[PDB]
Amino acid sequence: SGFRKMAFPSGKVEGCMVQVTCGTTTLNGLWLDDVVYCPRHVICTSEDMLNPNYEDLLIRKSNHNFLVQAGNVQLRVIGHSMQNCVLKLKVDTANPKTPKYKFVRIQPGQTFSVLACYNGSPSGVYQCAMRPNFTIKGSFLNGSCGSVGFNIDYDCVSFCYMHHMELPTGVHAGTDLEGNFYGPFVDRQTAQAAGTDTTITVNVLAWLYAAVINGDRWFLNRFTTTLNDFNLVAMKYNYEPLTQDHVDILGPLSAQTGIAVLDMCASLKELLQNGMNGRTILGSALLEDEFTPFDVVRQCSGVTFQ
Amino acid sequence: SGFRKMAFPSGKVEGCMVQVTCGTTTLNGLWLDDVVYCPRHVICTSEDMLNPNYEDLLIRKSNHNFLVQAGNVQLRVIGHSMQNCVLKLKVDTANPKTPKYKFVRIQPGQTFSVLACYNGSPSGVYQCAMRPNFTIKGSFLNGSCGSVGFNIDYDCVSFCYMHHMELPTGVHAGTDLEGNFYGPFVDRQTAQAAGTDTTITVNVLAWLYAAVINGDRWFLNRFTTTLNDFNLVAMKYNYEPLTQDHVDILGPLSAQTGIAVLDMCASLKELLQNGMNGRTILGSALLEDEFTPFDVVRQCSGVTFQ
Ligand SMILES: NC(=O)c1cc(N2CC2)c([N+](=O)[O-])cc1[N+](=O)[O-]
Ligand SMILES: NC(=O)c1cc(N2CC2)c([N+](=O)[O-])cc1[N+](=O)[O-]
Ligand SMILES: [Cl-]
Ligand SMILES: [Cl-]
Repeated sequence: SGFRKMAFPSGKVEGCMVQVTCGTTTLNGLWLDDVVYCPRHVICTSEDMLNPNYEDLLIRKSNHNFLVQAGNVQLRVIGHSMQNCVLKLKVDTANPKTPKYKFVRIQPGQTFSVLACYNGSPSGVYQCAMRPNFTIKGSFLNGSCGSVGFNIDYDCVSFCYMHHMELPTGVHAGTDLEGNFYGPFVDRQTAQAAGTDTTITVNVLAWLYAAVINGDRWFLNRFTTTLNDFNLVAMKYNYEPLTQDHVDILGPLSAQTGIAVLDMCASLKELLQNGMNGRTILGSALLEDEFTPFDVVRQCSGVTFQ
Repeated sequence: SGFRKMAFPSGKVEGCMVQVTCGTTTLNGLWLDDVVYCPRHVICTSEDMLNPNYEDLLIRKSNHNFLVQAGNVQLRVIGHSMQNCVLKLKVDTANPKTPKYKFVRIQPGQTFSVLACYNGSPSGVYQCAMRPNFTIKGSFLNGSCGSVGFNIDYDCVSFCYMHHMELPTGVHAGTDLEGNFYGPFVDRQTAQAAGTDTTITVNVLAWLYAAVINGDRWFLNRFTTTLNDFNLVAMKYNYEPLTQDHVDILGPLSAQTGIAVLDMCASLKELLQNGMNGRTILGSALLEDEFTPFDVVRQCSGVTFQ
């Protein structure tokens, strides 16, 4: 049946994307009901970014300075406000395409889909994970700020990320939909460096369960281990420590495959110690950590949204 | 800015997906204007599949035997016909959500996005490539037949693939929207094995150009080569032969980076000969071949659709 990095269908989010321009800056906004959400740096000029005082810069702006365009139609802005690092622009029309939705702040290791957009227009969709150092590894060019990340359960879109910037190392940082940055990052041009990019162990294990369900079994072996023994190994390889909560989340996959979680941990431990010796797993030559256990079950069972 | 395997936004296609049931079989259909397209094996029972005579099985079916449901509403079927391996069910209502579209038969090495669906409901979206042996490497469970593959230019959706089956090795086979299978495959349970899965060289090169544009440059070197010399190497590694047409398509990337195509071919040749020695390129430990040169330019320039 196969296993691929899969994004959620994005049509429900495409219908919320709009362009926001303030003065000479144009980026993306998210229109839900009668509010348009966008990064507050829409009010900055490029030289403003080294050390912006957003509250002062915003004093010079009025509702008519924010130009919001939905596809070809212009929205009328009747109010604006700053919430942490996002601006909320109140418009006079509710978006007809607004899906059921929620805003959520995700935890590191959780995955979500990104709908990259430029000037209010979608360009593509891909899957991401909030890394342990709170950056994400995406694909964003200038003008893509304001593109969002989300997850979908049935018919409800949970928005969890809004894109704000690129670090000098090429990774990305952004905020939840309440405007709070994931991690320590700030919306200004300063020295901000990311911390260790540790591997999300529980996802690697889930992906090894997906591999076995799909026929890639060469890495299975005769050993087992314990959580404390496995974790010694994980520390050495900059892997996240595995907890009993993680073992418990892998329980459904453990049950479906008949492979105890600790036995899979023993497989992963040999893989870390000896490498893959030139072989591949689910088409990869390295250990994938951007699938959560929920993702593997979802995809191995065909869940759908409406 | 980063580079990721990215699917096209799928909302324009989500609005075309429907469920089709015939007797005891349920799968997906594609509703464009007033025709619903679906695999003809919707008329088969599981035992029919070993050696189906579709034309005979279809004699026993009338318009009212095909149940088509769009979300929660039922469509009225006023005509049905077989075209190669697809059935076309004429319905009495044009789909309101039909996007501008075209049907195209793609060539091996070209990429497209798949909107996996079950029972007429989207579950996810991912990027694929028509492999040289005409199979695709997807993620499909039972009930996913009828899910389609497509590309989008601006506002026009070009549909290029409809899913029909899984081979015993786990790869997938299907048809264009005219019902002709890609490759030698047939819609019955027989011994069908895929040929060599050769690597699409021109895409690997495009992806090396994307890597350099993104800062991964460790593989660049002091050498050059020729097309005939490079091709000796490609044959040894089961890579597609590179032609002058391929060099020409990489011309725009060659121009933007200042790296002549043959010099990149020399980099790829060392990579094939020596491996990656434990290093990665654009986050991968192997050479990616599912990005076309058009894909790299599109994504490195932020093209959008409306
Ligand atoms: N790549 C960068 O140097 C950069 C760029 C921007 N964008 C505004 C220009 C922002 N930021 O948005 O604050 C911050 C950073 N930074 O490293 O802290
Ligand atoms: N995995 C298979 O053995 C298989 C399954 C199906 N599906 C119908 C059950 C089809 N086919 O659709 O023709 C063909 C094959 N085949 O290998 O040729
Ligand atoms: Cl991917
Ligand atoms: Cl890899």
